Amino acid sequence: AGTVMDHDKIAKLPASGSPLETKFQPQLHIGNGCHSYPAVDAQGNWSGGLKPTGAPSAACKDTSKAQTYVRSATFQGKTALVYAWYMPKDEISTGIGHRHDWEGAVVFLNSDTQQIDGVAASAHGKWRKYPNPGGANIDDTHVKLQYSAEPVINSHALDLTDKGGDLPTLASWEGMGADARAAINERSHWGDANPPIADSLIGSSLSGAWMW
Ligand code: NA
Ligand SMILES: [Zn+2]
Repeated sequence: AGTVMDHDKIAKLPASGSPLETKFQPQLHIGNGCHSYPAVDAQGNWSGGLKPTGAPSAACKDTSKAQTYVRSATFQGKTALVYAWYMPKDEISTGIGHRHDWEGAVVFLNSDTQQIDGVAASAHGKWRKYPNPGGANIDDTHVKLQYSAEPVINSHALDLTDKGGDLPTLASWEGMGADARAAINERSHWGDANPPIADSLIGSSLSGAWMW
């Protein structure tokens, strides 16, 4: 059965995003803190995360571990692509912060044109809403997001950016398999972090990210 595993030993999920999910994956620029890590493996092991002491990016800056998740939904007339990233800790300063970090972004597409009608990005419990993003905030089909510490909200958060970002290996909800979905769905694996694609949170990510 799946067990906890060291954050730097858990194997990533292979790429399983659909062509549409891959097309619209936001770029993610790490302004500060951790790079993204695998929260789970194909066998349903889950990351033990990191204690939020030491430097905010210590032990979580290995780019070979990068992962993104996506769960698709069709929602009130739009295709909604709910992306998520896991960082092993969410630390503002040594001892201030949390083990685990789950971030999310919802890309809403027009039913017909598959044009981006809007993107929303997680800001610890709230969704920032970007109707009709463009210009310096999009590169072709990839909206550009920055991850950074936001001490006023006691957490890291996502915002739209003009800086180029990474596109880590993209595992879809549907492609990752049952054991990995179970391991993300188990909310008690994640302390104070909340995976916005888990079964218990997908509905509120959708209604929360809605901007029409
Ligand atoms: Na580009
Ligand atoms: Zn905490």
